[PDB]
Amino acid sequence: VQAGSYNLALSYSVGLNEVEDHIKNYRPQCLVLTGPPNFRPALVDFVGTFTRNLSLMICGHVLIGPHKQRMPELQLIANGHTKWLNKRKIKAFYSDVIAEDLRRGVQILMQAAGLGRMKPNILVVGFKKNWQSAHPATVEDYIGILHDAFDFNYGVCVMRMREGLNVEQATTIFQSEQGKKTIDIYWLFDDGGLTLLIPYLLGRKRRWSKCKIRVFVGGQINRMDQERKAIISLLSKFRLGFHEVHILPDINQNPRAEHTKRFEDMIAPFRLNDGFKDEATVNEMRRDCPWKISDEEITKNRVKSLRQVRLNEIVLDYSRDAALIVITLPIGRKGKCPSSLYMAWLETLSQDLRPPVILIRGNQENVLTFYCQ
Amino acid sequence: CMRTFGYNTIDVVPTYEHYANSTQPGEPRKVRPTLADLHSFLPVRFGWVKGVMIRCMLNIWGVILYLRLPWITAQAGIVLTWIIILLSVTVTSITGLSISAISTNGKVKSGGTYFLISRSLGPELGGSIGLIFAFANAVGVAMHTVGFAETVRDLLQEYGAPIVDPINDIRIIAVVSVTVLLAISLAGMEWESKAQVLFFLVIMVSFANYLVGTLIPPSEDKASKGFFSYRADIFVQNLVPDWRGPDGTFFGMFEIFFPSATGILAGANISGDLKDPAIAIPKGTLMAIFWTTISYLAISATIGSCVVRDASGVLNDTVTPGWGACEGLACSYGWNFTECTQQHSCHYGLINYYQTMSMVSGFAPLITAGIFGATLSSALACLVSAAKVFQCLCEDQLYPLIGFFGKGYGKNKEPVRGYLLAYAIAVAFIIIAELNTIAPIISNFFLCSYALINFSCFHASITNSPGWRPSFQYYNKWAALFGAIISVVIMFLLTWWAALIAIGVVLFLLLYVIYKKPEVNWGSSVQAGSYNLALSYSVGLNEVEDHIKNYRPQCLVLTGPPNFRPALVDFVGTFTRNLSLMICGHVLIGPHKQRMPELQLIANGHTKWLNKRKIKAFYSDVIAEDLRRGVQILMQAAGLGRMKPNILVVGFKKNWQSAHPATVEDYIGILHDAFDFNYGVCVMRMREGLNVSEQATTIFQSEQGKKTIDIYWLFDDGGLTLLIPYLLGRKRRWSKCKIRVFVGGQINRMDQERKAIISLLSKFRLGFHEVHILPDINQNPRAEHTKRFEDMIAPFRLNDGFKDEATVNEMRRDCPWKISDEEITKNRVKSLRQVRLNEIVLDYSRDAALIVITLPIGRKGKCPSSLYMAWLETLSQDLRPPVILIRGNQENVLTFYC
Ligand SMILES: Nc1ncnc2c1ncn2[C@@H]1O[C@H](COP(=O)(O)OP(=O)(O)OP(=O)(O)O)[C@@H](O)[C@H]1O
Ligand SMILES: Nc1ncnc2c1ncn2[C@@H]1O[C@H](COP(=O)(O)OP(=O)(O)OP(=O)(O)O)[C@@H](O)[C@H]1O
Ligand SMILES: NS(=O)(=O)c1cc2c(cc1Cl)NCNS2(=O)=O
Repeated sequence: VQAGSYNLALSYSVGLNEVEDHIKNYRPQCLVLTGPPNFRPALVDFVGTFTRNLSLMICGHVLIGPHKQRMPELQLIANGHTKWLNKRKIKAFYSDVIAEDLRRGVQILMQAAGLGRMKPNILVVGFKKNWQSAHPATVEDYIGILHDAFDFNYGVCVMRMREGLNVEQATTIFQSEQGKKTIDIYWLFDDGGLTLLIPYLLGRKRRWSKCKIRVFVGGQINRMDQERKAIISLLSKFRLGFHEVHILPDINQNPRAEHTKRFEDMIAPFRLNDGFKDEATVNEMRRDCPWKISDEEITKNRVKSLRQVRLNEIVLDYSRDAALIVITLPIGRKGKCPSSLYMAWLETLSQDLRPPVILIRGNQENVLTFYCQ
Repeated sequence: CMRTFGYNTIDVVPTYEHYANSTQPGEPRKVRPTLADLHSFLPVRFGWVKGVMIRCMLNIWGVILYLRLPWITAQAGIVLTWIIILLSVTVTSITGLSISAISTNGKVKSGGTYFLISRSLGPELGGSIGLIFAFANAVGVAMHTVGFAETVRDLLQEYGAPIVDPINDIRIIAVVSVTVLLAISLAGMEWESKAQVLFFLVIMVSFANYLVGTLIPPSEDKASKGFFSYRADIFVQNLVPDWRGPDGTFFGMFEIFFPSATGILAGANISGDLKDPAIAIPKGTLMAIFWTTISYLAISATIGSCVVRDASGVLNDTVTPGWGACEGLACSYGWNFTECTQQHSCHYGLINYYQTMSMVSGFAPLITAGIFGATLSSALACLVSAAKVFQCLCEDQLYPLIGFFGKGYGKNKEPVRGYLLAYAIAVAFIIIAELNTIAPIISNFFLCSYALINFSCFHASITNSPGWRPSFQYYNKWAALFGAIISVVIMFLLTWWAALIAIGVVLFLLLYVIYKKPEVNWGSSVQAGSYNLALSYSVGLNEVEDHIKNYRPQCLVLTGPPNFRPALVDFVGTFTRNLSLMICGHVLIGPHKQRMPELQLIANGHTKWLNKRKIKAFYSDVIAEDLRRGVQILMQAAGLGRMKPNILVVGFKKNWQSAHPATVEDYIGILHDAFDFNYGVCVMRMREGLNVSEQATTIFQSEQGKKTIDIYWLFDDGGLTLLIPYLLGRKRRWSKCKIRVFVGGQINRMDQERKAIISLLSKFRLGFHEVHILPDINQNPRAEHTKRFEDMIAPFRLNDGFKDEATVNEMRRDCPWKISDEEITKNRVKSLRQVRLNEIVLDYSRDAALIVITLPIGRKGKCPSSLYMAWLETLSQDLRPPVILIRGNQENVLTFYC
């Protein structure tokens, strides 16, 4: 039995080497950063909901610290984790690596995990709920994980839940049918279509097939009808079957004074308080702490920070009771956006909700097409 | 303030232009910034009514409507006739639902049915179906024009104006009509549409004429022929069947009717001339099917409710009192057909007269015009469909010569060459003038096309790729499968030999296309299905519980660029193919760490090179500062679930003497890391080296002849040292090689004299033809070779005889490769064993195809890396044949065996 299963698996995996890649056949192959899969069952459940027998799903665990690999204990624990995953009826592969820190292990997994064409192209990581009351080095490493994911051409998906992800198996929200609630999609920027593909595949399961999908797109106050018509036409060309389209004409409006003050206080303990010197003469103080923010950087990114804090209000007043909130994840340029600022943006976009909030971002490459080549 | 969202950022908002590959009406096609830009530092068109509904409706309507349907309803009755019509309609409607679903997924271009099938199912089946469809349409035009010519000949003969003879008149009339049709079609699609609309109007007028005639009271002529206007008695009597003649069977009527009304793809074959095909094809096709079905049912019922089955046709057969004995209902209206019924010799009535529908109608010439219009419309539709489908097929370039056709022309790329080819084929088949033995073949070709359409829909639905998002959601994959299966069953039930011919042609064309390996990548359910199968079986393997009963040698071959060292890949693939996983690992030193599109292109090129050598392996490339780190990454993460490597295959670095010692340090470190990861190590050495920098040849690609494979088993590693040569010896290139095992089985393991070696060899079922014992290992080697070894190791000596163990590492802090005097004196006997074993190997295995030796192991810290490399060098040196130094994982590989 095992021999025959291995033979079939190997034959088909090798045969897949001959098949060429096409946009019509694009599949989201997810590398889920779960650690021990029983610690964060919400991530596993959510990813397996839309990945089940549709695309590759890998649960990545990084064993921090130095060790001479091998040993029978590593295999025993890997077998235990695989058994736990199988008991939950989750079609996923468990993969663990040994590295000095989380960033190195994630890099190893993103570089080597997979088999031929069956290799991940999306990174799914949980939100760092405790990023403020923690050593800034950890925050820098987390943002560096995101940066490495982008550097490898991966699509990034950040999952946030109100109570966090770290906890007979545990039961999560994604094991129960959502019902008539709505999946709210905020397609603010063109990333290729990942922001839409993930919710579309999610709604193709029986647990989310009853949810009404709402798409929110930015626009102009004097061209709302035209923008709505154009976006509806685009969605119909994609044949995604999304119900409602809303246009937000006030994303550039200045946010309330209380919320901007809250955002300012959030990054207060990361202010390097040195933004009156040349960038050349400001990296000396960052040599040991490459996470502080310089007043020049804050002055340049003020508009983007305000846009983040205002998008939070827009989401709060629209998606208060949705079953899922999908927001396009903003991109911060390397070297011009300190890890603290990126973390603050991610915290500000998703807050004060009851969030199954997903921040998605494709690699700027089309994953949808209205063509049959 | 209140300006356009996105005016103050590099990121762009979603717009249609970012996804279109067409020509931008305004300026050029805008392109969204690449991820590195944001990241990183520093022509007439037709509507659905005139384009699809009219065309499909005219295609479905044929001559059976006027000349056969009344006969079928007379023979089988109204109920059985409705059953036949409904069965045909279920088949056709399932096919239409499938085509509608397949036709709403992206934007469809010119190519009609062939385009949809090929783009949804792959070039393999698509090309064969396209060729068959084009040929079938080119012959259907001839069949329809022959029907029209036969009708014209019958009319002329009835009028007494024949030209030459019944057979030749058909030839002349058909040739002239087909020429006129060709002229009409070459004038453009506007004139073709005008002609289609004219024929539709003529058919509608014919229907109105028949309906009006069926209501007026019956005249003496009509009455004496069975027509009596709607009567409850006639309707009731005409419900049960009344079979007659050699064809009076249900299957006979079904075979007459079904192939006559199935042409539902007429509208979808001009998809390149529609405005919004995704909106017009489904609606038009389904409406056409519904309306044609309604017309068939209504005609059947009305004709069966008005005409009796038998009628003499003579006006003298009126019923009067005194003479004759009336029989049947016909004698209740004052008509006596008793004599005809008794002798069964009357030529009038629903069952005996073939033109009863024309007699009933108020003007027979209108019925004749309706027949003319139906036949000509079918011929024109077939001509246009064949031309368009063939032009698309030739555009795709799946065949070696048909490429000539397909040259579009002014404005609309009209395939004039395709029109000429179709007209030539139609004329050639008309010249025969006899097609009763060819018509079943064409019908079965159309049925094959229907089955392929249905299977395309079903396969796309079952695969469920994320790109399969049809906007028409009123289909069922199970219904599509039933439609395909029933289409094949009907094809075999009608003209089974014709069905065999059609299936054989389809298979031959598919085999040709598959062998030709077309260079088209459209994205099909077949590729998505291949991915589905791979994922499903990998997950199934993962589900199976871990157990030792399925050991396989899963090799991670460090080849760098695969074309650089093809000997390594060839050797590993020899014993890995069809048995276990093989991964070709390539490490890129690289400045920093990134993966741009160029890296993906290079990886695709390497994979293509690997697949062009018929080698079953995965190419994996990683970025690392040095080779050792890349190998660590590969050994840590490479693989998927249970299909992960457990053997490391690396080449011998013959340049270690002349190179920075840090490089040899890192090489030995790679070996030690593989050992520490519970990997099996396998070092390959050749006198010419592995780096050879179409396909380069390699000694492993050739026959080995009678040369012998020599194994020097010096340590019990679990069986890999013997597993590899055994697996190698099962191939057709190593079969003639005689395997010799020089069993120094267990040096420091209490080896048995003769019993244990033979027992283990038998348990390995290796067919070891010879077993030799070489106990002359501890013997001191010749002084010359000892001096050679001393010379090779001299440069790495640290000269630390008087220095202690505690202080030796001090000067080693920056040069850990250097040897220590105490280390030299400790690894002296074990170092001379290497030279002695080299002596033995050199004297025994000098004409062997392959040499396998146990890989020495160097203990970390107390065995300097340079000394380990020296041992490896001395062990395998001066040997012409390839040398493989192996050391198993200490895990029982005997479980691999049956
Ligand atoms: N050892 C690990 N292997 C793989 N992914 C990890 C590992 N540790 C953390 N992660 C990922 O990083 C994310 C953030 O983890 P982090 O610990 O920084 O925040 P947290 O989960 O709020 O804290 P805690 O783990 O103490 O609950 C998690 O969602 C998880 O997906
Ligand atoms: N970039 C690489 N990726 C993977 N393996 C490598 C790479 N470079 C070298 N190797 C492996 O290390 C071995 C020694 O290579 P090295 O360049 O150190 O010596 P060499 O004599 O140049 O080897 P070769 O004769 O194969 O070129 C090779 O047999 C090869 O298998
Ligand atoms: N012209 S067509 O390709 O649409 C077509 C014609 C006929 C069919 C089927 C099709 Cl798809 N079957 C019945 N004989 S037909 O009218 O020539």
